[PDB]
Amino acid sequence: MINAQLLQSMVDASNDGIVVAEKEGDDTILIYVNAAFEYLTGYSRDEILYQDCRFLQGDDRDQLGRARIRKAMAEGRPCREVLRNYRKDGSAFWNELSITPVKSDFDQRTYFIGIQKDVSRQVELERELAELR
Amino acid sequence: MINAQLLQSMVDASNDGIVVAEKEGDDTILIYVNAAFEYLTGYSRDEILYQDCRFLQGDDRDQLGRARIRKAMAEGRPCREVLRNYRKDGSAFWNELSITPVKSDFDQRTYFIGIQKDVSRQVELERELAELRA
Ligand SMILES: Cc1cc2nc3c(=O)[nH]c(=O)nc-3n(C[C@H](O)[C@H](O)[C@H](O)COP(=O)(O)O)c2cc1C
Ligand SMILES: Cc1cc2nc3c(=O)[nH]c(=O)nc-3n(C[C@H](O)[C@H](O)[C@H](O)COP(=O)(O)O)c2cc1C
Repeated sequence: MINAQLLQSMVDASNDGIVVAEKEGDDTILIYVNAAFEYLTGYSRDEILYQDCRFLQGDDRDQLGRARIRKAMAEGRPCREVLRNYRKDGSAFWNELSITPVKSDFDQRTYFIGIQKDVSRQVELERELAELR
Repeated sequence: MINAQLLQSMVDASNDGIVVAEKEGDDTILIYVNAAFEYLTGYSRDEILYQDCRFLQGDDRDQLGRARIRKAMAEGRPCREVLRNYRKDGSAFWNELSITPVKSDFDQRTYFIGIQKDVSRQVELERELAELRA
C-alpha cells in the first residue's frame, strides 16, 4: 500500500540526481530538482530553477553529446549520454545523463526526466586501464 | 507543481533499483519495488513483494553488512554496504545498498527506502587496474 508522500520520499532518497524539465522552444527549463542534484552540482534550487541545464557545461559547449540530446528531444525519445559538467565552485565531473520523455496526462504536454549519475571514477579507471593496456 | 505521475515516472526512470519496506514484527517486508530492481535481481514483482530482502544474499552468511544493517535498522539509522547478491539464473553481482529510515509518519509503522546500485563493473575494472599496477 503506497501513497504519494512515499513516492516523494523515494525520489529524495535517490543518489543519482533527478530533474524535471519542460521544453520552451530551443531551451528546456528546469521545473524540479532533487537534493542529490544539488549536492552533485553545488547549486541550490532557486539558483537553477527555470533555466536550461546548459550552465552545467560551463564554458564547454562543443561536446558531441549535445547534438544527440537535441535530436532525441525532437523525436520524443529517451537517450543516455556522457558529458563533462562543472560544479558551482568550478570542479569538473563526468555526468551520465538519461533523459526520459514522459507525457503528462494532466495537460497533454511532454516533460523530460533527467537522471544524473556521477561516473568520474569509471571514466578515470577505464582511462587508466587504457594507459596500462 | 509537479504531478504524482511525474513522481512515479521519476521512480520508474531510475538507474538504481529502488525498494520500500515496512517494519513487520521483527522483519522488514517489501511493500514496493521499482522495475530497475526487478531486472537487476531477475525476480518479478509478484515473486518478491511482501517478504524480507534477506533472499538476495543467497548462499552466503551475515557479514559486517547484515549485522550493521539490522542494527542501523533497529536504531532507525541510515546505512550503506556493498554485498554479493544473486539473480534468479544464479548470476553474481555486487550490490551497493543504501538503507534509509523514513518518517513524516502519519502512519504508525516505519518505512525504509533501499537503493540497490550495481557496481560490479567498477569493481572489476578497479581490480584489473590496481592489479595491473601491482
Ligand atoms: C531534463 C533534462 C536534463 C538535462 N540535464 C543536463 C545536465 O545535467 N547536464 C548537461 O550538461 N546537460 C543537461 N541537459 C541537456 C541540456 O540542458 C540541453 O537541453 C542539451 O544540451 C541540448 O543541447 P543544446 O544545449 O545545444 O540546446 C538536460 C536536458 C534535459 C531535457
Ligand atoms: C528497504 C530495504 C531494502 C533492503 N534491500 C536489501 C537488498 O537489496 N539486499 C540485501 O541483501 N538486503 C537488503 N535489505 C536487508 C534485508 O531485508 C535483511 O536485513 C538483510 O538481508 C540482512 O539480513 P539479517 O539482518 O536478517 O541478518 C533491505 C532492507 C530494507 C529495509
